[PDB]
Amino acid sequence: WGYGKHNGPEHWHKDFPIAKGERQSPVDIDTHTAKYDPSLKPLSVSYDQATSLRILNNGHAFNVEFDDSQDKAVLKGGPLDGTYRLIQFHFHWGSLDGQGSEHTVDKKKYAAELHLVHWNTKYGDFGKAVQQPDGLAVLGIFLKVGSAKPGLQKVVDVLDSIKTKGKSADFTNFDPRGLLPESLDYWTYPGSLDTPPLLECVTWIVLKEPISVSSEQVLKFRKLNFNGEGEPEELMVDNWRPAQPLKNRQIKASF
Ligand SMILES: [Zn+2]
Repeated sequence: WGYGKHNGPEHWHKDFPIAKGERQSPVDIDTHTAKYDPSLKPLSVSYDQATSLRILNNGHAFNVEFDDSQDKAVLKGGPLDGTYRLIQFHFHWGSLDGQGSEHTVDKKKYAAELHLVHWNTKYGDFGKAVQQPDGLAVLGIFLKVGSAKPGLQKVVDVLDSIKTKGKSADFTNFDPRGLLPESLDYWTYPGSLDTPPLLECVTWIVLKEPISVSSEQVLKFRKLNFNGEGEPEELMVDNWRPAQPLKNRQIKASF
């Protein structure tokens, strides 16, 4: 599985049949259809005590891993029940500024999409969490091209070091609060993982407000490689999945 013509998202159903299930992600957010739910509590992002460990190139994206052995970086409130611990964050981008986000807003596509993954502490670990309908909570943030993102430069500067698949690099003292938009207004719906095994155990929380990144910021993302070191070079671009059928599900808004 990958994002090429032969192993791309239209092919995943053969090894991962849930690809055509009832609560697949991402989806298109119809803002005129989304229902304003007054019983939605504000989001609670506690990341002041976050501890990053490393960054790695897994062949489909790069991940910034966090120590989730304690309630250091948590998400609670909103539509969630209980505490969700930050395990890792990764992005999805395109070959051009015209595409890259997974979620779409009235069919509008952004340059990239940031996903913060959290698991419900009730289930003890991530592996058990992914077996429950309320197991994960993903915080999604849209990226648009404009001004540089002061807070994103640290990540940007380390990509040279993890250019190929399998590579990883120590990555401590990274503060995720630097990637957050000003407003925490959101849309939420029940969905799945965006990559196989595409388990249908996520509570998506898509922030209304995008963060802006500079052209040169995004450009460094485009220099990554899908391939392992010593194999033909295949640039890591368009590592995003096409929007899926809502199928009855309803999208709620906190505004
Ligand atoms: Zn993702």
